[PDB]
Amino acid sequence: FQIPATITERYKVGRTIGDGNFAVVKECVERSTAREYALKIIKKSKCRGKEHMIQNEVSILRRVKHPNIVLLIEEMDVPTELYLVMELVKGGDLFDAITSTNKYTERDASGMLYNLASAIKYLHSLNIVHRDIKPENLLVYEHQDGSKSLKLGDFGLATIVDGPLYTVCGTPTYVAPEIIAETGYGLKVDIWAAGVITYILLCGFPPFRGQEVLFDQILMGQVDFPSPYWDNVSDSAKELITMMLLVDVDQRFSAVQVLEHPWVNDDGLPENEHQLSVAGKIKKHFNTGPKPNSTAAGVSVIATTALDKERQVFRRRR
Repeated sequence: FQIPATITERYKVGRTIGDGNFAVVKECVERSTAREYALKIIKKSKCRGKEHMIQNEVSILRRVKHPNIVLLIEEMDVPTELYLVMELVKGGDLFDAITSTNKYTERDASGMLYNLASAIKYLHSLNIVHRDIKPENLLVYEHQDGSKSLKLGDFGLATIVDGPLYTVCGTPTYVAPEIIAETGYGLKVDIWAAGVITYILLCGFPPFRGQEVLFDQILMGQVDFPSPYWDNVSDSAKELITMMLLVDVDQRFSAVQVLEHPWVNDDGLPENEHQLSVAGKIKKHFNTGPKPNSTAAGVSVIATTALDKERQVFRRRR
């Protein structure tokens, strides 16, 4: 790679941190600020014929400015490659945000859902559906006071909604019913995914576990709060998740209605005295990504592109 002068003059590019089928990720420290970013290099020879899938992702990243999102800092376009300076979030993913968190309570989970719901609200205001909201795409941004804020990344499936979508995209665990049914879906699939995540935040395992049995569970949308894991969980929290996981799209909460819900709106409702023994269930059901502040932390989100995306949901044909 012959990095353009414009980049190397203001950024000191270092080692290759990550790699992909269509993208390479390198170290990238801004010289003036000494702030650490990620230099995403896309070989244009690989994206030919499918320019739109890359270009549509970038044009979205170009527009979205929100603290709870992995932002595109700068882009340098040359005939042979596309350069993208991306935010390098090193605090680990959502599962690490639970594990690393001692004295983990309902206030912590509610705080994370606020960051998530806020980001979704911002996207939906621009008529952008993410379609890939999952713990692996929620990186942790650690502040100087020790507090944490989530940042939604991987816009490889993101798209503008002009009407009902029908492409069966997404991870089976977090996919909404209307996607599975192929009856037409829109923005509120992000709410469903966020609802699945919220359920995991409070007990450490998905609401729908069941492959075909899983799809049937999602389609029916019957949320169970089994004992004793949900006994000491607030009813307001269980009420919220119920409204986020409604099969009826119109009844299902919007991003606003989630943020306006007491358990999210009022920062006094969430329990902060009694902890949530969730760490045990996370390891049992989910994988563990790169260690926080490791070399490969938050790199996977940047290493991937829209061309790396594939269908995963396959019902037994009716």
